[PDB]
Amino acid sequence: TMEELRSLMELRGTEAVVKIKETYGDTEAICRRLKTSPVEGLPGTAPDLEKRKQIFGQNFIPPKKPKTFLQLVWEALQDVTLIILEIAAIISLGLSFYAGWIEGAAILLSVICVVLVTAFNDWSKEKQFRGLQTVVRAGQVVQIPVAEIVVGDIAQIKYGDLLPADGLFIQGNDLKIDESSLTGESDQVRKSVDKDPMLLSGTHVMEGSGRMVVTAVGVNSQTGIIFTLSVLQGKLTKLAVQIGKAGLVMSAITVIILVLYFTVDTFVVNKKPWLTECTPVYVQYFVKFFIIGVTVLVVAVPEGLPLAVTISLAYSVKKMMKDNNLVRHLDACETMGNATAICSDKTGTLTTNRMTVVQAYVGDVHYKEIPDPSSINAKTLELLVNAIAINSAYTTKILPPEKEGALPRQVGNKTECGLLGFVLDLRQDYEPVRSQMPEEKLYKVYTFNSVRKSMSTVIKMPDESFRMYSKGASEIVLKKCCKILSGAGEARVFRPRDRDEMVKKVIEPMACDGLRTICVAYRDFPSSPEPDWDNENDILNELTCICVVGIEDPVRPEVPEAIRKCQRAGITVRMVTGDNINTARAIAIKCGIIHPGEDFLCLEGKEFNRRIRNEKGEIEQERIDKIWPKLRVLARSSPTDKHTLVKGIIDSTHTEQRQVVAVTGDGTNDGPALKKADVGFAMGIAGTDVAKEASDIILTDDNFSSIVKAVMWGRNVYDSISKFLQFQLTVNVVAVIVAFTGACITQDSPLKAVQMLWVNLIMDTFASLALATEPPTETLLLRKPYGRNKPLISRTMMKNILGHAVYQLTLIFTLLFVGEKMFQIDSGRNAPLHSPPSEHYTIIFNTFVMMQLFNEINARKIHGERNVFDGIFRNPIFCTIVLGTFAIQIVIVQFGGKPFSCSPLQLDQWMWCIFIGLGELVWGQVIATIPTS
Ligand SMILES: Nc1ncnc2c1ncn2[C@@H]1O[C@H](COP(=O)(O)OP(=O)(O)NP(=O)(O)O)[C@@H](O)[C@H]1O
Ligand SMILES: [Ca+2]
Ligand SMILES: [Mg+2]
Repeated sequence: TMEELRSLMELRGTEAVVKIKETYGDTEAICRRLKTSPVEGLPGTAPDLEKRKQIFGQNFIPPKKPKTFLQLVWEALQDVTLIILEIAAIISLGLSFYAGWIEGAAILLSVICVVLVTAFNDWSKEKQFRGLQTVVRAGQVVQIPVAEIVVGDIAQIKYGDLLPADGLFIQGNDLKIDESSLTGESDQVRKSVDKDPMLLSGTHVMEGSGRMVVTAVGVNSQTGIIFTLSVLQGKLTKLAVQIGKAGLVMSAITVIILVLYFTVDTFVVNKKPWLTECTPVYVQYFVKFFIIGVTVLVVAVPEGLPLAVTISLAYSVKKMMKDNNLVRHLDACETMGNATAICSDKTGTLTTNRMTVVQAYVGDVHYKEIPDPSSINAKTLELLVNAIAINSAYTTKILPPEKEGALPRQVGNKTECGLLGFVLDLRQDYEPVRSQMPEEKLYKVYTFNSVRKSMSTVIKMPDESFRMYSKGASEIVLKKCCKILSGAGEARVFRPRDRDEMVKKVIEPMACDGLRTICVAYRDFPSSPEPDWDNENDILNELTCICVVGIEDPVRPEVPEAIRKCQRAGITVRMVTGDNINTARAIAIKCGIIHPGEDFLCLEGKEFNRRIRNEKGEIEQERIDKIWPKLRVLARSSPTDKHTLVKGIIDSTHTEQRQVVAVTGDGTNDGPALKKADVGFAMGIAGTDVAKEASDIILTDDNFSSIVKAVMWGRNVYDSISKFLQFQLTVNVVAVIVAFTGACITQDSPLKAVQMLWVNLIMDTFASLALATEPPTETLLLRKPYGRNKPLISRTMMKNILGHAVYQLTLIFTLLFVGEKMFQIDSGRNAPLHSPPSEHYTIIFNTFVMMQLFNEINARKIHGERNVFDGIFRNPIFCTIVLGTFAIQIVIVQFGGKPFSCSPLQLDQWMWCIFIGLGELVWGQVIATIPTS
């Protein structure tokens, strides 16, 4: 019974419609089973619906968890670089047992630090995105959070509302719903009691409005049937595989050279006969060679790059959440860095959406300020307030602020609220006028819509008389009026010459001042000759204009600076609005989108469609290629005309560089365009669920300036990866060269296995955390957007890599060769197998570590910036990582002995190594001078 009725709604056809007429009557026939408050409202008692809904079931129930922590660690364990590292560790541990174990431990100490942290991110972010994600419940004032939905509710459906649950249609006007989410057909189904009262969860309402109780709301319906049953990343992966291949080749060459050298020396040259008892010692040498190659591989493989990308993305998202940006698609964090065009709507985003009356043309006299009630003649003020109050639709009201004496809140549409505010400013009150006729004697109402741009109201209160007010848009209604009420209640004939003269004199200044012109009129019908209200053309004419009002929405305080920043950073801003061309241009001038004197083009939607379409109804992109390069303002735009623009920009090949666009579209009809744009923002506070569902990033404060932040952070992400590539790529060069030289000369590979693994831990794992959490700077907004074919390794990065590599190689080789004479500390070269560690090689290892540590500090400036120490303390992880590494290096060198192949060093050598380390900063300052070109 609780789910039996669902079978009916499964029919989806005329069979379902005839089923209710067979035995189920209507909705009211079976609603008797429960209370359901048919024509009344729920009292709101706490234990109310326990009796009706004996078993309580909510669709709010989510899945338990997509993954657990153990599963997340297992998932993160499967990466190519990590597979190579694990194989190398297994081989090292296997060969050692035949302190040889410690080397393997080092590798594992990397792998864990790579997986766990990553898993933690995938455990936290996945939670937060789940955490982020007033209801359709209707009554007297009943508005409750969206997360319960129960059977028997009275849902009021408006245009653009997303249906939260299935139901049956009671009453309404022209409800058209898109059911492509469940049927796959994008045709607008028209819902009615007689033909198709079925409503489905997840469908989007396109047109009309109405009411709904319930068909069967729950997961047992078709909703639960399904439930129960990156360019940057690719380039980084390609770079990683290239580096891995190069490292493998170098390791193979080094191993071959060492093995061949030893074999030629021991057998061919010395003529030593091979003896079986020497077989054990021999293989020891071989093992000591083989592990070296493995270590080189572990050095060359860039295991820290995926970690750096993950950390940068996660940190950027978590800090963007502070800047009023909710990120639903992670990749959209990066793409917004390369945005080169921003298409935005006027109302809401650029304007505060609070409309107040500033200018009026009452009594045939223009007033730039709201006039005193004494100045306006009698019998005109009363007519004006009556007309405004009656046309205010009786739902809009100026509610008292009640919050520290703030501005009064506006509930309904902004134009009627502005007119009501004008009435209040005239020291008149509309409440008694509304109470006199609270829809009691309201004869006929012409509902406002975007086509007519007006609304008419018929009052039969006068004795056997009809009065129609019919406020308009000052361009449709104004030309229809045939008389004008001016002076002391004098009605004079309005002629077309007077029409054009008053237009030019009065209407144009408001439009050029950024205001929107609204006309108020009224007309009286004789006694009762005929109710010829069937035709609208012959009834909406012969009006008498009372006054003309200019309504303005103030521009946001911070959007001019944001637009200036956007235009400075190479991003062009275009505005799409439904206002007339004059007001749109005047507002865009104040916003700074279009400069006063330029060749920018602003045209209406009608001529847009006419010009971009060559003969016949087809639309050609070749025509669109001419309009979009210099189209700044679009006025009287249709809901679809934005989409036609966005596509025209994205699929354009005439421009040498490709275009990445961001559309700040909010609204139900903005669904297609929002999906076409590379990054689609949606307004948060006033955004319908339809627009927010298909959005990439959500702006909580619905402000344009926050979009600028979405630029900066995005670019920051790129830079972070770049600087990591500046550090790792030099170290794995120098070491790979040094060891290779140690293969050709001294046959020793100066840096042992454990020391090279310590360097690997320094440069791969810890460096990702160190250089992947850099806070962003505003200077990132001072460069042109980066192309999508730009090389990952810029020219300055390679210059720095080569200069620092040259310095490091020179110092290391000079030390390795002449340190016996320089430090008078004896020679460590050509040391025999199983020999005590020498101080000469410990000096080399310590100097190498110190130079890498200072290269980490001086490698934070990719763009040739001289002041390296700029903003170090703004990052609290970099300093602690560097200092901890320094302390660990000290304790390893001093206390660590045979296992790490390091001997205690006196203070003099330590100070000289630190001075050589400071030499790295000196050399960086020197190399900053040399021009790149
Ligand atoms: N309550 C109203 N009664 C009569 N005319 C109205 C009313 N509200 C607005 N208008 C006029 O009719 C038009 C309807 O368009 P509307 O979508 O309300 O605003 P817009 O500014 O044109 N477009 P947009 O910027 O997207 O909000 C307005 O531009 C006014 O000229
Ligand atoms: Ca490595
Ligand atoms: Mg519109």
